[PDB]
Amino acid sequence: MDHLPIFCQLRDRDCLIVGGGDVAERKARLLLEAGARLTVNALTFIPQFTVWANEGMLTLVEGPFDETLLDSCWLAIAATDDDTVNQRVSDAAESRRIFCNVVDAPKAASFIMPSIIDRSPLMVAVSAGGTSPVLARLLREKLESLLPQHLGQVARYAGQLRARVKKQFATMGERRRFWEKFFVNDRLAQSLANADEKAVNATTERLFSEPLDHRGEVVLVGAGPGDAGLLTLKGLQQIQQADIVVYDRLVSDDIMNLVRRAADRVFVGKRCVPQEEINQILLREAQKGKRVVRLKGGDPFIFGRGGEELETLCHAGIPFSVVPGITAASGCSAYSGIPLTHRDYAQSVRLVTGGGELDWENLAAEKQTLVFYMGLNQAATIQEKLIAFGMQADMPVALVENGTSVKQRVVHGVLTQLGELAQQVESPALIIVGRVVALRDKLNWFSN
Amino acid sequence: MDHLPIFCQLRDRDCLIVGGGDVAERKARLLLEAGARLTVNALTFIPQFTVWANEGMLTLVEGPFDETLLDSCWLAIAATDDDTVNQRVSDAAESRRIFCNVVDAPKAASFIMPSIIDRSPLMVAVSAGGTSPVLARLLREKLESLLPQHLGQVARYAGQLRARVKKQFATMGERRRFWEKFFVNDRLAQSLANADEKAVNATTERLFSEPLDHRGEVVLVGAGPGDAGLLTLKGLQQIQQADIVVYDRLVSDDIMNLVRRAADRVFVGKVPQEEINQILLREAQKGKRVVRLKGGDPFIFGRGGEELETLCHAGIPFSVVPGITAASGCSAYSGIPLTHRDYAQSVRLVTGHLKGGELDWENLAAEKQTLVFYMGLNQAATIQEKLIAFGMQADMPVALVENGTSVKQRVVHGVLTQLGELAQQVESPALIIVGRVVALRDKLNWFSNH
Ligand SMILES: Nc1ncnc2c1ncn2[C@@H]1O[C@H](CSCC[C@H](N)C(=O)O)[C@@H](O)[C@H]1O
Ligand SMILES: Nc1ncnc2c1ncn2[C@@H]1O[C@H](CSCC[C@H](N)C(=O)O)[C@@H](O)[C@H]1O
Ligand SMILES: [Cl-]
Ligand SMILES: [Cl-]
Repeated sequence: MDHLPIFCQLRDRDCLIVGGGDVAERKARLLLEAGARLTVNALTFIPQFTVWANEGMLTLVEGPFDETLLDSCWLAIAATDDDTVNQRVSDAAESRRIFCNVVDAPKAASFIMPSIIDRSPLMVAVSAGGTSPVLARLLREKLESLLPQHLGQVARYAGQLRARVKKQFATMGERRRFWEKFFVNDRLAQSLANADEKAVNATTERLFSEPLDHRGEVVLVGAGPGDAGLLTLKGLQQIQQADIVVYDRLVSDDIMNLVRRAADRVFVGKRCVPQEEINQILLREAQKGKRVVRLKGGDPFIFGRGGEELETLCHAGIPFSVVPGITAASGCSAYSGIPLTHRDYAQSVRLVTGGGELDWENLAAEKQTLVFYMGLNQAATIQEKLIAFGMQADMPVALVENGTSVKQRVVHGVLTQLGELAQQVESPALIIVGRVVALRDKLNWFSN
Repeated sequence: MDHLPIFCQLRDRDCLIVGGGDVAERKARLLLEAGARLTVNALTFIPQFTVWANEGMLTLVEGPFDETLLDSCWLAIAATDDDTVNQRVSDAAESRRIFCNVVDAPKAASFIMPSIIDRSPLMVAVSAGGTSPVLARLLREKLESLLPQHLGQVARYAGQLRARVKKQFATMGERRRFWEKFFVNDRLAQSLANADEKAVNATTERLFSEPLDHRGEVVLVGAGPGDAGLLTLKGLQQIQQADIVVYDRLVSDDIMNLVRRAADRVFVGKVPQEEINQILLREAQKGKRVVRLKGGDPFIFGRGGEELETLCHAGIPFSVVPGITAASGCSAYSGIPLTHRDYAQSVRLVTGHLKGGELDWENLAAEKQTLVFYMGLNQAATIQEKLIAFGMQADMPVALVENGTSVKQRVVHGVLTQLGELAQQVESPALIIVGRVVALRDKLNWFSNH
């Protein structure tokens, strides 16, 4: 153990920063966030410091380092470019037994500032003693994605329920299992963050009244179009807490590798499976008291039949929520260099599927970006109908297969080639029609 | 934040523990492992303090509390079962500006001792400030299974290489690129764990020999519509690594809280477009990792294309991270699915703000679609008038979602003949949704009613 981590209470304690540039501004913001009573001593200050000074959030002392500014200080930070000044600061702090950090020389003085993940009152700190700040960042990154943004409010509320938990749950083991489902309960975290004090109370007594091993809910999670980096933080957090994950073929294998190892997996994709068995599967797993994640390709509410699955759950009294995902159109647009809107090119974007028939007159109108989902089989018809209803023959068209994935393929041309272009791709694929398609020559940054 | 975590260097620094029982023993063990010069002042001591005193590892002072023992100290710990004594210690420490922990009273005095995961020199500390020891324990145990034990040897080797990296690589960008490759080479980690110095040396020499991509870059990142949990994993990695983040009014404060503290932030709010272009260009040509952070999705009414065209003209590399557009976010969080079993064949994302141009109202009035108007609040009265005049039924359900996905989300709803009036009950940023799917809110709304 090279350093001892301690969590300091800085509120209304005098602290000194020496320096007044960008580096000192970052440290000053951190200490202000911690509630420090801050003096900043520098030869010159960048504008952010004078702003804070007139707002009375700190004190500025312009001029050379004055060691007597340390006389009632609890922490000192030397944040200048000048090794000689930093050494004067760290020597003066050391003689007064004030913990001191030199930003550009972590091993020079008496404390190191770690990477911080703030979920107050819950806090996580990572440091490798100045050996490995890039590693500390890589870990901080990971932890940021894993810790829900509102976990702190849950932690405060947990403190208030401690006495109730121990009187209800006689044993440490039973308590532990309660806390485990308490700290992952989604409606609790969201009710707390929304100040929905009635929803807090309803979730709170469902947690005390339901059987200890029951934690039944359903979360519809949008997996995005393929690239595992396009999952949301919340979607990752939910699949890390699932007892059961129900997924189909349009959820990428890369996404499924992020699923909690101990979660049961139920594949409902087509290896011809109707929708009602899926609705039933979700119903029964949740009634078992399990935490069910329904993982869907893209966004659950865009041609995903997500509403159909939730209506099944609504009458049965099963709590549910929805985590939106990147729909295929947004993902393919970004990864093929084809923005769905651009300047004057398109006043609107239409997301359309390939009883009833498409309004071909409507689809042919100018100033649109058309995006066809599940439309490959209708591709030759789309070419002839658009041409037959007045869309200009030179209108650019593109097809994007397996968008955002490492096997993405993008074919392109003009509308008179559309039916022939669709031959060269297979599902899952998008058809994009409109002037924005021509922008791919400049904006394609991904590799085909 | 409730506390500021700091990692203190205690070697040869005087510390004091008051108390001589099991609690004091556990804190003493930590301070001794950190190299502190430790005095323990207590009326009685459990036997482990004798063993340590006999080995010369600390000093015992048997007796009541001696305030003067704090005189040379950097830290103090009150670890008695006597709350009156503990408060005398914390008062004496306070007067001397000595950080002090009262073990049985986390909210009193001036520092808390966190739970520690040791991968020395790598260390992770976790605490809930006494509010929930169970949460800290559960987190501590999960982080423990997440951090491989090889990490300590990797970090130790990195520390040994730091002098060489500084001498061989002139710029900050080059050194960062070296470290990013160093810390994810699994073979190097295994070779360190096996004490295989030939393999360590071979991989190391190859790593120092690789060229580094000296170029700055611009990443367009979609922040999503507000809820910080809706940022993508890749988007988070971009803003946790960026040198500069250029952001707008429509990027929520909670998203900005995920931008790493070391990045410079540049607010381009109220700034015309080609002035933003100029900022991105200037910073990227200086070799920085630039993120342009935009509300929602960058390629849906974001002007994301114009920015990228300027960079392509200048030879600057760029990429795009899509985000959750306002339509998808407000859909999920208001309980209004954008499509549903032949309620809606089609979704139309439309701007309500054009460059003498006018929308194709015949087209927008078509049946069996969901209309979503972006920046249409000021035009809501005209939208109602035109949709009615081109045949949309007067009772078509409509909803307006203000600050969708945030804790301040407000939803108002009604029928098309109320759209102009409903719009005066909300302010920007708001989305207008028109379509039969709006009626599904009563059965699918899970978020709140504000
Ligand atoms: N990675 C991908 N690349 C191109 N198209 C995709 C795709 N993933 C899904 N799609 C499209 O979506 C259709 C299935 S409908 C499901 C759509 C999904 N809810 C979403 O939001 O994207 C496929 O036929 C295909 O047209
Ligand atoms: N959180 C939010 N709630 C409601 N509407 C929002 C919103 N965030 C953005 N918008 C809408 O988006 C408009 C700006 S245009 C920018 C849209 C963004 N690129 C996206 O993909 O969503 C605003 O006028 C408002 O209509
Ligand atoms: Cl480090
Ligand atoms: Cl705690």
